[PDB]
Amino acid sequence: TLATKKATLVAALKDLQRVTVAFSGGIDSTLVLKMALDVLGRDNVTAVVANSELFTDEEFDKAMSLAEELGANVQGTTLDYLSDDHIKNNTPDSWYYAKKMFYSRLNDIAANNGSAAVLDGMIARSLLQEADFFKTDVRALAQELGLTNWNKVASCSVSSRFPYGTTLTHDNIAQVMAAEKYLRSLGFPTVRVRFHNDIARIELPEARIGDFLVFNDRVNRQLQSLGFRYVTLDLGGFR
Amino acid sequence: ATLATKKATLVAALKDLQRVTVAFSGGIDSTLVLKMALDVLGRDNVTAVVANSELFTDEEFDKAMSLAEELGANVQGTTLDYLSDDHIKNNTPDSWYYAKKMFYSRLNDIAANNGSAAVLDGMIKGARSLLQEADFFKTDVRALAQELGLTNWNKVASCSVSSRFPYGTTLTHDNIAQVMAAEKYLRSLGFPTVRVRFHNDIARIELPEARIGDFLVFNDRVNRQLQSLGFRYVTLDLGGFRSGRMNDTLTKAQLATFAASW
Amino acid sequence: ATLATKKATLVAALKDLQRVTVAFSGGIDSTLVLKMALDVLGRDNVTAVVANSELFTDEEFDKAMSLAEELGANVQGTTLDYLSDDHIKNNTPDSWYYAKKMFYSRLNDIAANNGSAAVLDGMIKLKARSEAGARSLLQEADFFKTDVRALAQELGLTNWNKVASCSVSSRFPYGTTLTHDNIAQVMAAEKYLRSLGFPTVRVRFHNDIARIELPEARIGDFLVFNDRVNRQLQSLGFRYVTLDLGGFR
Amino acid sequence: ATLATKKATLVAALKDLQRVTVAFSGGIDSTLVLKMALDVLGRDNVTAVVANSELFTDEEFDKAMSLAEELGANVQGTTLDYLSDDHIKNNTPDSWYYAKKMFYSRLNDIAANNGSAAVLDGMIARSEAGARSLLQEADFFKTDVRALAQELGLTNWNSCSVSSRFPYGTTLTHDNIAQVMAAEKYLRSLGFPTVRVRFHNDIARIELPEARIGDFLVFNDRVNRQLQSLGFRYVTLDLGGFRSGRMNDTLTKAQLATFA
Amino acid sequence: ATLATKKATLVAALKDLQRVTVAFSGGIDSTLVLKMALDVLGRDNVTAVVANSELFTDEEFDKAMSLAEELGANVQGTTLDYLSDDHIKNNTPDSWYYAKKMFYSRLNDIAANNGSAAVLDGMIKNKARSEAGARSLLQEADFFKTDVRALAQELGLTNWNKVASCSVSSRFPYGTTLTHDNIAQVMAAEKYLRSLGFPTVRVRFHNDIARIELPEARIGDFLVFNDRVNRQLQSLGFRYVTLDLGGFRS
Amino acid sequence: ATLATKKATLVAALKDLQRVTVAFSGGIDSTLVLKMALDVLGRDNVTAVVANSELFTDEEFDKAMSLAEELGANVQGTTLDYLSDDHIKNNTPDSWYYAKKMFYSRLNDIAANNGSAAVLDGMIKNEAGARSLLQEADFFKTDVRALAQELGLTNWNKVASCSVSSRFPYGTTLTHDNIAQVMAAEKYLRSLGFPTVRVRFHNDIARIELPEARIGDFLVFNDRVNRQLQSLGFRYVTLDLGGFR
Ligand SMILES: [Ca+2]
Ligand SMILES: [Ca+2]
Repeated sequence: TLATKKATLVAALKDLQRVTVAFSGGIDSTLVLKMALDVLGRDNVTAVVANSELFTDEEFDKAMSLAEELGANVQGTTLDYLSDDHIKNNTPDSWYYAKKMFYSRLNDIAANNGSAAVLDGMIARSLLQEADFFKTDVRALAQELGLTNWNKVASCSVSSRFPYGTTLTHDNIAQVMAAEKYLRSLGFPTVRVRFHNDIARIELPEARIGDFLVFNDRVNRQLQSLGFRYVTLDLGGFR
Repeated sequence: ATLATKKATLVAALKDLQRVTVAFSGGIDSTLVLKMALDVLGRDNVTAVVANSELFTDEEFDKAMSLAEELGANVQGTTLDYLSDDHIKNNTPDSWYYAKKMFYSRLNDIAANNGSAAVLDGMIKGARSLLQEADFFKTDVRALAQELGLTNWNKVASCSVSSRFPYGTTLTHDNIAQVMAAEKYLRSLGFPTVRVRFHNDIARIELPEARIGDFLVFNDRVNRQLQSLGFRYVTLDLGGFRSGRMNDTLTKAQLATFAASW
Repeated sequence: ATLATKKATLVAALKDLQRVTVAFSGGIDSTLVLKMALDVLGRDNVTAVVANSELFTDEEFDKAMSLAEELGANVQGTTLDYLSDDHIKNNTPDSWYYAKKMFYSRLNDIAANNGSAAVLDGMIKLKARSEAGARSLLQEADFFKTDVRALAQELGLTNWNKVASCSVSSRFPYGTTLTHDNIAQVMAAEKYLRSLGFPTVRVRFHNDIARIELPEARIGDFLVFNDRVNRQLQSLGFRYVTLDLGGFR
Repeated sequence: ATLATKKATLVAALKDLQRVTVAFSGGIDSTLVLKMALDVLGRDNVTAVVANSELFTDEEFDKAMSLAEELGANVQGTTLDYLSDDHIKNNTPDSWYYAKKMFYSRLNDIAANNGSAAVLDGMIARSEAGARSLLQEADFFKTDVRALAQELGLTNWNSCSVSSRFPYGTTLTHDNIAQVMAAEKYLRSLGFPTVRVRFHNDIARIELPEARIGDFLVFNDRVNRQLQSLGFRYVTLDLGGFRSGRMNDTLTKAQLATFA
Repeated sequence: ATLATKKATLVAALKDLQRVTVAFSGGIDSTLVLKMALDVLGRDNVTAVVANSELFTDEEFDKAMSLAEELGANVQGTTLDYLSDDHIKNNTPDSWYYAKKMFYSRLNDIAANNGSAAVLDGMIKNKARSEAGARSLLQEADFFKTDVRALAQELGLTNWNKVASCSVSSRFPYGTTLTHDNIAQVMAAEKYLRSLGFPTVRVRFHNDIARIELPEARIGDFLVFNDRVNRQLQSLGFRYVTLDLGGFRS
Repeated sequence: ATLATKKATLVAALKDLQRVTVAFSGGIDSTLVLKMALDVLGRDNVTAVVANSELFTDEEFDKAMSLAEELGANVQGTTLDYLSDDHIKNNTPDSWYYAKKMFYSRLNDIAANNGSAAVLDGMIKNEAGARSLLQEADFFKTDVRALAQELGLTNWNKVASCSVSSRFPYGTTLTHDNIAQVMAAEKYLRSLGFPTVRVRFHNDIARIELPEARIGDFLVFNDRVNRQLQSLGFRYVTLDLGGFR
């Protein structure tokens, strides 16, 4: 039951005393941040949201305000992922070196915040994963605390828009990021603009491709103005 | 007249019964009864029962079993053999009744062996329907579902596989498996509300009309997939799921004399 | 032989017959025979015949009648009652043979009563044709479909019925009994669909289920018509109106 | 009776008139009477007249001229100012009548000044003007015109008044006529040959064959911006389509017919 | 500075007023004010007022009445005759002002007759209100949308009208005269389309033309309803039923 | 001026040439020149030539051969090796020049060895070793259709596919393999009902150009086209949002 699960989670959390919470802006890291605040108090919980070139400014700006709106002291930290050569040249193991850079910045922040642990929201300690929470359990408990505001747009690293071996630059990341922002504002929350130098290859859930037709010409000109020469739609669909 | 009066009537009605057995579908109506019963009478006096049968999906049973747990109820699986009744097995027009009689005769049997005063279901506006007695409508159950912080119900109604077969067709493990595999395939493409109606060698797919435009990109995959499941012709009902529910005033009434012609 | 040799052969055989009855479908082959008969024997010695029946559309009949008249032929409609032969009514694989025997026996009566020497059809390079003595002069002169296209260009023929009408029999499974009502039901449904902008269409009969076949490349266009087609075909007697996901054939 | 007799009536009627002026649309019926007039009387006794106006496209005018020139007739272009009749300018329901009267009045003036005995049109207001529709006097039907057009080797022939794009009572101007014409031309160039851009002052109501509306979606934004730069504030698409009512079932065809 | 200080200011403002009339929309802002007013002054000192009028739908009214009752307030409906003011009836660009002016004069009349010290609305930190002297305690306490969210969560408030209503006046061109019949015609048309699955929609009135605004991403989905929509809006009184190629908020 | 005078001009020019070799594509323009050549000079003074090459489809070639024989001409196939010129093989913006040179240099030699006075092609109004009689007579696309209808010509190739070279970027080297890959992809797309199509080659990406008014119809074929062009060797199969050209 959920009452049994939350007792386990608070009990496990009650041991830690001082915590630093890696705050995504999603609901699971939202559950940990506000339940940690509930048991240890505002002054013993630090919410950290990472700002970097590989994720959107919107996801960062929404999560920063979402942590205060939960009542936490919140700290922005900026990671320079592109300064790791594995990330900069988009090797297939590059997810490893990026997560190595991220967890050491938060562990380094936890050392100077006098914290006993770094906490994350996976379904570093994932206490939500330890209490056997499902997406259903996190939904009942987050409403149960009156929580209504999370970033339900799950974002991935922009690295996945680039082929292995391609060098990421500030300019081509921005170009890909601006194209996906425009596509999202037309009503397509799940979208990918895959980068192939002068070709943009747009991935959409197949069930949306019919709805998309009315935007064909506007998307063509918009992504061309962002620097692509050819703007195309993958017939295979999203992933 | 107020939501509070309807809820107070329900708490009062529940308190008198003391020990209850809850027929738990997993939909919004029976979750309200299950979470209300636990709150006013406590975990030791409420048994949630979820039916498992050949006429329903494993996902429906498993999704409902896990909600009796997350709401905190003591929950019991009970399996019904609907296919052993000839009315159901040969899908006569009265089979809904014999299905509900066999269902309700098992929960009472369960109510005897746990000492409950009544079996409760979630029917709205020895089986009691407290929401019906408290004058809850579909709007009231939604409001009270928020007042209790309830977020998890089965959002699309799950219905007996019997409704996919014409009256007189005998249900078999093979043709039920065929219908269920076809709907599961369709749902995995992004169509949570779907029906694959069985007409021997013809499959007649019902989709909400607002989704049919999106479906075109899947025509060929759905055709070949349902053909390998045993249908020879895979077709799309032009009337859609729930024909007439969205029409204009002249033609929803002409489709209803059509649907009533049979 | 050359096309000129083939045309002279065809001119001679007609010039020999002096008076003819032409079975006129409207396709290119029967259009060629009809205009060669007129060119060689003149309007007064040629009678064009178009068969009218329950198994073909009124529309195809009117198009053949009017194409025969605009070619300059005297044209005559004749109505055949195909459902009175049980081989056709019971929709067996040999029903086309009994239909064409019924057709050629009506044409011979028309040639007898107008004094023509032969019935002509448009077959190019079939058992009921011979048993009734009709002649296929394009086939005797060794015309192939390219010879027909070639001679039709040289005579300036540009307008024939391109889409070949097929009998409504193909909308019913083999053995299913054809009745006036189930034929009318399918034909009204296909006529309604064609009037919406879908010239090539099949409404397959499955008793209470209608299964619509459309070219896949047109199904996107069809969406705006779902509700009208559903209710229209229901008022024609179908209980369920469906669209084949496989498409045309 | 027979096509040969119908042609005899028409050849006899033409030989009686001796010299004629022919109203030439460019369509098949006026091409037939123009070509029979040439065969029975020759170029010096036949004047083909092609009407130019604000209510038809310049392209239709130029194509009609070339078909009359291609048939071998002496062709005269006369341009009419239809908007100078107030019935036409303000689009009353009888405006078709005053348009045909002004047309037949210029044709009679042309025929009077070139010595023709009659004005001929291709019909299958005239009788106030004295105009003779010889195909109609010979009882020609659409099949007889097509049978005879082939017998004489006619293969090349070609429209509604722009008045039909405007509501009754709406005043036609040079500018709003041009606006409707350019809008329909732009749409035809996107691949939609059958189209109407109905004028409702600041609203454009586009009629399309319903079977094309799915194909049209990829053009929504371009059509909106193109027709706005042509002077409309709102660019809209009629959900009934082109010719509202003709593709529905017997029940909703008698629902949309009652609604008019 | 912090939400706690912002909440303290609002508690203070309410304790000074002692008795209030709350203009209740059903939205998150007016739900916060209604719940803090009930918490600080008690049920008998708070009147929730829900306005019913021709320019908003019966559902928006019935939902707002019912949302105020589930919060635990005494709520009274008051009906306004907006078409009475000629600025509203002939839909001038100033018509928003005369309607909000007529609304605030009804609220003061209710507050005067129940002994309330102020009429409260739900205005936050980002015209005719201050003329009648209504108070916007959320704006005075420096609440932003994030602060309204934080306090709504901490108070267990989860049930509001997440999408707010606009006056049906926006379906009419400036200068067009609103009547009882063409307002109803617009509202039944929009209700019918929403019942097809198009929750965000506008039927703009152009005498005999209906101009439907839809989010462009839904127009592909809409095609299957064309004839049904066309005939239904014709039975509601429009002669031509059209779809704006520009989309929603054209 | 009129179509009658434009046709008389063409009749006289043909009578002056007396014997001609006609470059026959199978389209409407070269179909008009071919029948008018046959009509004025007869089968024995007219040689129809259909070029067969790697840059045009075998389908267009088979139709042309059989269409000219059906028009009543003696027809000759001649095979060109466009890829043997390095300008064409490496797809420079110049390759049209060397392709048009190789084509007319082959056709003049056919005319030399059968003693005809000119090579005729189908260029209209709106390569100097060739006579474009339709262009000299002031034929427009409208004149060609009017004159083609007047003579009962009905059967030509309605869609002029052009050189497959344009499916490759400037600088890309054409191979037998990548040409066959593009040709097979366009053949498949044409067989689904899209006679006007381009599969632009971008190595591992296929970029399909379709007339925009057809893209709605295409949705039902996405997955089949994706898998079929992948089996032909493309890794990503895409649709240009710009449409055809
Ligand atoms: Ca189409
Ligand atoms: Ca959709």
